[PDB]
Amino acid sequence: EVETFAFQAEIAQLMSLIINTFYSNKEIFLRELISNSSDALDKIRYESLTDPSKLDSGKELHINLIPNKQDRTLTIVDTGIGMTKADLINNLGTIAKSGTKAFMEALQAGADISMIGQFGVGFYSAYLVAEKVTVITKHNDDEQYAWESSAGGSFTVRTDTGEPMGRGTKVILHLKEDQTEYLEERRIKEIVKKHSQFIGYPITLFVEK
Ligand SMILES: Cc1ccc(-c2ccn(CC(=O)O)n2)cc1
Repeated sequence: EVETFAFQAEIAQLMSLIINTFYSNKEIFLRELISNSSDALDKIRYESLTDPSKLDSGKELHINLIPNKQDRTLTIVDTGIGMTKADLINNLGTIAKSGTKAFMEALQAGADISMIGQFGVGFYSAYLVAEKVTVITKHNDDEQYAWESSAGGSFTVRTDTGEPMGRGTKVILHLKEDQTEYLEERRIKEIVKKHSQFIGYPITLFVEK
């Protein structure tokens, strides 16, 4: 049972700008997704300070980067707070309508796409490199869900029957054909060292057979 939703017009406009603007510095998508994971991990950590049972769904707070050249996917996994179904539908837990408004004003007033995270909509930078994004998520207060979008104005949400996650979020980037450098170990390591050196959770880059 799959539900299909229209993006709000402002979010569809954001996504088309990300996909269509000529902008070479695409590697910042990974910094933005790692930053979102860190924020989600901070949230569950804070809740656990007054209620240890919040970690019954998993005590480890970490970020995993999983490249898969056969599937042409890069997956970013975190064990943060996760998202409810309502969060997924409401722009993956963001205030994306107001954030987009500000971001697009900044772009006309000098800024560039790399600054997207300052507007709370850094998730959508995934579309710099991915033709399709799948988000699998599990929040303590809800069931496990899969969100997916290839842009084009719509997204889907369904209950996820796949491998149970415990708690957190998995962002699966189905990479564009010309963006496979982001599956190479040395390239990922370079990006993490350049942009994510001060993230306060372990970031493990998985290797492939
Ligand atoms: C990730 C990203 C990439 C591009 C933009 C952006 C902003 C304004 N434009 C179009 C223009 O050049 O006027 N494109 C925003 C975010």
